[PDB]
Amino acid sequence: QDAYVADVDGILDVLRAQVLERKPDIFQFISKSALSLQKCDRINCKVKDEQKSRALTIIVFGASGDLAKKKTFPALFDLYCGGLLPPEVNIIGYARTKVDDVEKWKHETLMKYFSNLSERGCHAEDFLKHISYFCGAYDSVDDFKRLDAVIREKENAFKGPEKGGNRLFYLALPPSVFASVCESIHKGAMPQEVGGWVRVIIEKPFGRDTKSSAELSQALEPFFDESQLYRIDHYLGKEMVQNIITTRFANRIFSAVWNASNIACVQITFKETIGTEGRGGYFDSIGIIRDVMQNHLTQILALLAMEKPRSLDAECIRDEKVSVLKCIEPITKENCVLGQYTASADGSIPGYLEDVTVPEGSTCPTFAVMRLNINNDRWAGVPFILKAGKAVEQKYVAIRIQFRDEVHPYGEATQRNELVIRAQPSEAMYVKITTKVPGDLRQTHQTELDLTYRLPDAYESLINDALLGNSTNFVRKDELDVAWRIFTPLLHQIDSGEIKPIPYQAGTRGPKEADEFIANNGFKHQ
Amino acid sequence: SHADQDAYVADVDGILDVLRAQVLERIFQFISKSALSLQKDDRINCKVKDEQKSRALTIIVFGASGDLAKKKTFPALFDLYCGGLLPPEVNIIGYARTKVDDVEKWKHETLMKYFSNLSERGCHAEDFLKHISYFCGAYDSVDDFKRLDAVIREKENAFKGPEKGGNRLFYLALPPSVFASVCESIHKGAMPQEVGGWVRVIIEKPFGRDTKSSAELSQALEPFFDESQLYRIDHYLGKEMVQNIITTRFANRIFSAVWNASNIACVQITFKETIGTEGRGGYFDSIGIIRDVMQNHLTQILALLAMEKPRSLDAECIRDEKVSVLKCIEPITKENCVLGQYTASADGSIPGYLEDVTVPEGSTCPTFAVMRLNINNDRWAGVPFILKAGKAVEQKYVAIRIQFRDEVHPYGEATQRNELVIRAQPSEAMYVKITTKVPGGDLRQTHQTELDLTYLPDAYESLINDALLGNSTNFVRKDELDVAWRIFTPLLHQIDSGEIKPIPYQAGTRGPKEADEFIANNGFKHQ
Amino acid sequence: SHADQDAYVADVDGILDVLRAQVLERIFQFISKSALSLQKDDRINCKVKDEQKSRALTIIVFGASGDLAKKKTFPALFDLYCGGLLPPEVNIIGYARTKVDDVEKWKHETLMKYFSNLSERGCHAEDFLKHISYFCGAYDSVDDFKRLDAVIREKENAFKGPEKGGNRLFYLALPPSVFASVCESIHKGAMPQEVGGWVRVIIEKPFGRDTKSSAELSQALEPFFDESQLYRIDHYLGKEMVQNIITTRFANRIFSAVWNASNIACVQITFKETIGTEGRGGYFDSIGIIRDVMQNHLTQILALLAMEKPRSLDAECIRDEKVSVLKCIEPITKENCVLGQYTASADGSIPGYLEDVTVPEGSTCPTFAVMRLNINNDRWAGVPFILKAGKAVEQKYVAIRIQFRDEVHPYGEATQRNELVIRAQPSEAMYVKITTKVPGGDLRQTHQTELDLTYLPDAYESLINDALLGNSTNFVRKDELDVAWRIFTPLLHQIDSGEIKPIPYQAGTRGPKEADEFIANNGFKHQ
Repeated sequence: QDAYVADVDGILDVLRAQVLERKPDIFQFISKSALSLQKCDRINCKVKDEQKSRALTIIVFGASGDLAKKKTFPALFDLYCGGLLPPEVNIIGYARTKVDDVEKWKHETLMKYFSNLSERGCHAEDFLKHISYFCGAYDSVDDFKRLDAVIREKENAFKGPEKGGNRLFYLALPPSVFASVCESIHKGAMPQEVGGWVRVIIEKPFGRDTKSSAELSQALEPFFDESQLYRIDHYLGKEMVQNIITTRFANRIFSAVWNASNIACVQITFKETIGTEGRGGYFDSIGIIRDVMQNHLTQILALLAMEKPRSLDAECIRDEKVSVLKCIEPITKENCVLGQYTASADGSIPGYLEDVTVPEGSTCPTFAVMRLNINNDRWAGVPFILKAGKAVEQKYVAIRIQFRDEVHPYGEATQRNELVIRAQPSEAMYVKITTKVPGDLRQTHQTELDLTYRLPDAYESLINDALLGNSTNFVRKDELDVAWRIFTPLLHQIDSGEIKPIPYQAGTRGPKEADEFIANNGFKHQ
Repeated sequence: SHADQDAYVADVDGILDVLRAQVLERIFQFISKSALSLQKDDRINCKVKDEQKSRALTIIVFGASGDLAKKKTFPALFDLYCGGLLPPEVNIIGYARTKVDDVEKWKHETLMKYFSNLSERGCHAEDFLKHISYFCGAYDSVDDFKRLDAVIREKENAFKGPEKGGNRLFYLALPPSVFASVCESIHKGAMPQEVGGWVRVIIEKPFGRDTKSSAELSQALEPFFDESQLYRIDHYLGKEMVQNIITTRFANRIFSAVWNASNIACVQITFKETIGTEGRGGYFDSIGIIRDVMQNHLTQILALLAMEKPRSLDAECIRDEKVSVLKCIEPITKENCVLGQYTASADGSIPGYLEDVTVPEGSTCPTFAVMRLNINNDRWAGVPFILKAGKAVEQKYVAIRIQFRDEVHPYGEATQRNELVIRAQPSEAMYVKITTKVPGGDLRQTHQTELDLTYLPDAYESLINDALLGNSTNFVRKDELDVAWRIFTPLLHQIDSGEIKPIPYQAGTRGPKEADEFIANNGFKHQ
Repeated sequence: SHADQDAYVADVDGILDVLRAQVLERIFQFISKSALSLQKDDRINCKVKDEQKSRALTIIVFGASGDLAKKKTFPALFDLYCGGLLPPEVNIIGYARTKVDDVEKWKHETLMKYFSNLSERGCHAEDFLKHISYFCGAYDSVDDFKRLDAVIREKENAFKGPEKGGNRLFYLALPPSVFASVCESIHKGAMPQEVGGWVRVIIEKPFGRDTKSSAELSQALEPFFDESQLYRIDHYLGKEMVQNIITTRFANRIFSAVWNASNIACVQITFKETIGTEGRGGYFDSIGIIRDVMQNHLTQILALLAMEKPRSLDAECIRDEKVSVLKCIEPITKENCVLGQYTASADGSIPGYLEDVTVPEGSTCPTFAVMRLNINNDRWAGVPFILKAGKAVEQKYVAIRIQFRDEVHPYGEATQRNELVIRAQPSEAMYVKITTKVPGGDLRQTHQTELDLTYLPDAYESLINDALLGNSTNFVRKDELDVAWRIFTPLLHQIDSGEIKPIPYQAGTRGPKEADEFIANNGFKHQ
């Protein structure tokens, strides 16, 4: 083995490069990079006794679609491998296209997208056995009755104590067919009277403005109520929400500074390096604000800014999400800077307008910075900045709370404290403070305190949440309405051409004007 | 309301800053005019400073043959040398009454025995002695100090550097009874040359034993040396702890905003030793635990911890703040004080306090004290402050512990009181206890976690260093000292008048069970 | 401080060495455990290698009838043969589209005309042709490459040596537009046999003309060949100069310690030719002097000269270092660039650049460029780096010149700036200029002396050799190439957008007077 002399040398070569980049004050850095450089098992079932007590069926509508096959089904697979699905779980992919060989479909359409991880891949065949294919319409009651019978079949065979069955319907569909699917389920394939709940996950967009969103909510409410309805936002992780709620509400120190008299500004940032990737045509209808800001970032804001919930029960948290959103003034055009990406320097990302499926003269924003004003006692005069961008300089999602400076007495020997909650590209939560350096008090150091102590990922966390019936991280009907009332005037102004996106090059941070806007609305760089 | 007090201070400071920004471009009457108008809208690496190596320096250790000087002061100067913080042309003169013949054998047999043997310093011992002279004199003869003056000028004019004259630190490693005469002596004829040089005088505890005694000494010294020159030293107050107290709080909005009645449930400052007093009733019995470390050591720590915000980090600004907060403290009452005196350890290895030839039989002198102070101001009213000191207890510990109020809602028993600890002994440590989420998934599944806020000459050494650098922060000012004595003297009288009595406790225990009951009855909740 | 950076690297490297010394006696987790614990303390003489003559080798020169291949590549392989650095069983196949009948007349009339006539090689010409075959094919038909594959295996299985299979160097002497298809073709069915053999592919400039164009090619080739296999060749970078740059510095404390901001006043890399472009506006006018030799040739020289210390002489370690330093370079600005275009010589023998049928009338294309780069890192911040390239100038020269800061004190005008020169053209030379005493007797009587640090296939030939030996050092890696393009592309855009303009200079002069003013205004002092 003269290839043992080699591989360890490469290991060392990597450690070397890590330390010379970071430049620690070195033994301990090597120690904690060696362990980050490492970082046929039976599935132990981690499911509650209520979950194993009744049959479960999960029906994914749109099963051969890109969302369902690249995201939903792999997610369910991960949950299965993690023991978070009951042992006798039934999953049915429902789609409109006839399939000769369902077993081929399973291998070719689903297994292809399963995590090729060693400790996952060897469960794939066992997982496929829990999956059926079902071919039907999304609007024909008789097809749902035929579905109902296929399910009752599996339910009534359940090797377990309670009768009937729980049914989770995942609508991996365009919003245009939701009303008809829901009506079809109502009439055709609700759970057996003998026992079981019905839950329905629906995907964005939830309309594109107050009116359209309300119309869609009125179209669904006669069939499913807010205990049954689960408007999923894929990006909102369990781990970041615990960061937002526990760190603050369980602690006097953080509770006491979480307000107007101690906070200079709050910024919620969503950054990706990817562009639209050929699908510009679809995005051109939606734009960055509707895509992630009115939904994802606003739910983050809500959770960050809410008053204290009467309890940690899901609907109490949702009540407070609603109340704080109700205090937010509609965003004005003057508090909004738009961007539209041009080609990256290496051309790996063609310009947004180079996409043939984007119509000539498109003014669609791929980037947006804006300021929200929360008019209540806790937040009055505190700038909340939402920032979202495609084809910018890195992949990143974080909350940055910047606290007011203590001018006296440290002056320039201190700077504003920050609390950062990051979810991407990895989870971190930390406070920047100034501390002494180990004669003069004026000699100080900015330091970062880590507050953060294979778990499921954000999307998997939400599906698990829906299976356990925890509504916390899902936008409720009333919450949604209020969110649309924050953004809709701005969207009208943008659709009437009153704001124009500034071109930025893909791979850069975005328009210089967006950074100046942040610095003009209460943020200091230091 | 708590937020408005801090806001009022921050407004005033902001107004003064814009006056400052104007009145630094071309007089009292410009303040008033701008006021109306604002309304309308190995080898010693030398680390020493330039000024330090720019003029000559003589350190005179008076009483140089006494225990304090040879076992503490000179070894401490030795460490500053090794750590490269003495100027390279440093002159050091031990002054004392005994006449000596072989100066070099004195440096070796009286001084060197007590230097640091550690191998990182062993090398430097002989180097450091080249800087030391001996001088034989009394502490009252004007003659001797004129003789000293000539010897100093000899060494000063020999300095090979730009500025003339010489700076002089007079260190009185002496009994306080002689401070007044030595100081008058230095005034009459051993002050620095007219051409240039500061003078500074380090004096040693005790600084009296009550309000009256302490003020006599202050009146005695103040004709000769002012508060920019006098340095009343406390061996135990270290730089590292002082910075932890001031910086961590005042540089940071997060801590500053919670440093008050509205957020803090209770505060304890603790000084604990396993050692007793054996064979030192000679000093201790007259002094007691309260005068030994509580009136002087714990109270300066308190002052630094409780003070309002100083406008800058200038030393006298900080000291102004120490004085103002001390003035808000009610004189300690006998109703708020639990005393102890130690007896022999259960195991019978450590002898009791009274079991000592040098201790008056039947002595009532406390080796232990726990007390509650009330700070009557907007920031602190109602907040229990507990001072605790004890000899011959279970462990050697010195720490501040701040206990914050619970957020009962909505985590309940899934959370508990945040704390902040600043420890100096047995080692430096500063942390906050807070409650965090655990990954893997109910909101009420929580952990306690201690955040480490942490990012070298010892305490004593760094005080000598600050005095060389001309920094008064950690030294008790005349006014400050008076107020502290007024806080403690009435209780000390009630103690001498027998009105409260020490409870016995076996050496090696926590102390009197009543002390812990006292603490828990004064707002502290055990974690 | 400069000494501490180097010391930090040398410490880290020393720690990794003691880990290496341990972890070579019986796993990542042993690094962490050892980390905590370290803290607590005439005839062709065959010169070829054994591995080289141990398995079969086929060199396939694609585009074998093109000018590059017949006038350069094959004569270069011929010289390697004569110098005894081709394996003795070497198979060489020229591949091309024209069908040929008399293979032997092709070798003589298309190839041999251009071999070296020199009498030391004349003898070997016919010898070398026995190793050459012809193959007629296209660059996209999977068929032809399956046919080639069979022909190669024929020659490979016929090898009279120990190891089976055969190593294959594919040389694409082709226009870059066909690189992608030829590479896919080789992937689909002409890779080396499964049993054994490496594959390597030499590709020829241009490697795009900007960041975008270059990255397209990289993405195009990377599905089929990785960076251990691809060899982007630069005909002009010679072994002898590369070793002068790396060894002279990194093997020697004396040079290593002075290779930084604290010691170096300014650095110029110069590429100068007397020849012009006459009758080659066909390539040049689209390219310009900056893309021709500066983005590619001068910048690799810069990278090698400016890089931080690699942990070893392993090729990819050196390349890692080239990339890191290139990443520290600010994109060149139009404010830091002086351009020229040549006109007819004063004597009227050489015609101007625009005086050529193959050159767009009114062309603005630079034949000359001087520019300042800023390298923003601890080692180089503030140090002027000047790149200079020019066609039709006064002499044929290629050299690095490092100018060190004066020691003004105490020799004054009896000394001047030390320099280090590494010259490759018109001949190899490496020297330092320093100031020495003269014998016979004042200390200020001094001389300048040039110390000669000096102690064979040409540049191009030695690159083909390195590729046969599997050494990537002097070849631009994919990441490296991208960064270089990012340094030059924004300036190239400002040039194409007309924002700066070339100054005319008569062929045979130094170039534009403004260029020399520029240089002297960027830290260089004439000796």
